[PDB]
Formats: sequence, C-alpha cells, structure tokens
Amino acid sequence: MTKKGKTLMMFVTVSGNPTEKETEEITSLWQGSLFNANYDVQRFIVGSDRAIFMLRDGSYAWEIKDFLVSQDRCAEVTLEGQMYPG
Repeated sequence: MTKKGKTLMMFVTVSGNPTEKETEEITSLWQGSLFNANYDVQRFIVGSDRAIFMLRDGSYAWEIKDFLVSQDRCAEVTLEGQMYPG
C-alpha cells in the first residue's frame, strides 16, 4: 500500500573486506559525523561489511548518501533500490 511516516532505510557496504569489528569502528565514526550535523539515524550491523542506517526523516536521504559515498571506506550506498556510486 502507501507508506506511513517519513522513516527510511539506507543500506551501506564497507570497502576492503573488513572484519565485523573494523566495520563497527568505521561506521561508528560515520554515525558520529551525521549526529554532529543534527541528523537522527540508528545504526544496525548486519554482516562483516554490511550496515543499516535507519533515518528518522528520509527527506534528508540525499545529503546522507552524499556524505557516505565521499568516504574512502564506503563501497556502496543503497537508497530506495538505487546504488551509489555512481
């Protein structure tokens, strides 16, 4: 049907075939940066190199996607069925 609310899921992949711990360290600093920019996001680790970012307000998904892909350890960002880069 038609979605309720503004929440939005963002699926992120970490580069370099990292261990789960390294992925936790890498993504924790990303979450910190987002928070420091007033963004409200929850983080879920779902694999040695996979992370879920749950946005409270999905209307800011583009800004967050841009920030993430600009990181050296970000391989891909999946947003509404679309992978970035490119």
